[PDB]
Amino acid sequence: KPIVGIANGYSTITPCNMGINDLALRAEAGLRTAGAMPQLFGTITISDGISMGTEGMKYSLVSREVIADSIETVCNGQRMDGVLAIGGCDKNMPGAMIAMARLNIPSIFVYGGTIKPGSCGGMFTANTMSSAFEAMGMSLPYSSTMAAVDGEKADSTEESAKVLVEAIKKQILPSQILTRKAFENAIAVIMAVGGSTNAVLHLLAIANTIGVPLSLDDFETIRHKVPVLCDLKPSGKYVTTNLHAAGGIPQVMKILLVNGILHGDALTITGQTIAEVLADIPDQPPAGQDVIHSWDDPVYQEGHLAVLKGNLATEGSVAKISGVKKPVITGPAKVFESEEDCLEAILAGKIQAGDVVVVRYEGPKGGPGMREMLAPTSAIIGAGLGDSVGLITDGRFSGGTYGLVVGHVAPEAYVGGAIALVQEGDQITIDAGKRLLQLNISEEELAQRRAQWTPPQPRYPRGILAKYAKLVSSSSLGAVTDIDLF
Repeated sequence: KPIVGIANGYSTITPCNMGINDLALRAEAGLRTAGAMPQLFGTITISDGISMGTEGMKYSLVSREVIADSIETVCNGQRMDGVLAIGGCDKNMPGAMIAMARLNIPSIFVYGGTIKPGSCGGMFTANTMSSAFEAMGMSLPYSSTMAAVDGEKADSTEESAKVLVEAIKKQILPSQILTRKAFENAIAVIMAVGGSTNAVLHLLAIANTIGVPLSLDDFETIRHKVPVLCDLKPSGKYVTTNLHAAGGIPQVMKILLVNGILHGDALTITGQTIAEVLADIPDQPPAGQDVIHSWDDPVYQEGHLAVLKGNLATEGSVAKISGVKKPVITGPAKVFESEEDCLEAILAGKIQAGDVVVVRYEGPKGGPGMREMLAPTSAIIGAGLGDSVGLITDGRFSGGTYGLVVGHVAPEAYVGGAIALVQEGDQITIDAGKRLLQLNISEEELAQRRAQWTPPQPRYPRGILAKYAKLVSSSSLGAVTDIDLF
């Protein structure tokens, strides 16, 4: 008599999560007929209620940690034999996967599904992560690109429940599926579909949670070996429903397998390996569609998620180099200690062509919460400066500019990264061709500035933001909150 949890994602009623509840009954149905006793339970979410530009956004990554905590607390508390998480299209559903890695009890992830023709039609965070989850064998094939309102998604939910019951009887564990090879498989797929830069953070967090080595260097290494195969929004032309119709993630994965990238011997939740699961998929995408390009006529010849390093980011940083015409700039620094201070200066006309705008103390501890910042890139585009200024931050930017936009600068300013030592007027070089992010001062003036730097006082001495800032690690570790505590 297995006791199986159903972690029902998106349990914050709003007109946007009607469908997710329809799948929970299907999962509970499939669990009972497969011989399990389901225990349904809900987890929080804040996507579509969060106000972009204010501090609500600082709670977004925080809610990823709260979701992981809830599932781990319930599943351990209820001594469950397995758990099925239904993640809706919310930016913090990677929290369920972090919990599965922590629990290491048999698990399967059911994506709530995509919407048909905004943020859940293109390859933003949720769709990138759900596809990544399928690429790692934690979701059934085709399941990550099904539409939410479609019947095959309900059928896939029941089937996931059945497979999970088999996985409990066979003890197929997350630690056996979420291997280094599965993560390498997920990075390749994320490059091949033009996925979100947020997936870098979430994949690092899952790997550092389960105990397999993964670093930003591995993203950059795989980036050069894997072309962008899919022409997908936001950067590209099609939406997830077109990708699904053209063969979905299995077709993408099979192209990567036959062309030497994918690890075919990695295991999936059904007990079959990747190569076995893809055995009947054609080696090339169908004719008559250009959603999925062929290996020899890709959308781009290498991946789009570049890692820049240098004295300004000794641990690394992430820049999407997709629609960037000139991927180099050297300019004078304009520095801000918050998103607000930066937006204020842009609107006041204080940023000119040629500037390198630095938004610091927005990192995991500095924010706290490493919030996504949309206002700075949008305001830069409105000022007509998109193609003539660079943007760097220890936080995250959403939206592009047609210029160089760099996030995840690590070490962050709060812990004394060199980004905290930038002074107004310093020259900064952002050079994608050199994969270089550099502060153009002497090594010894940098050390003399470092000797005078003093740690700031926390913005929030108490509350959950304080608890988060106290525990959270660097973004180059995925901003996990449970490592190196003792």
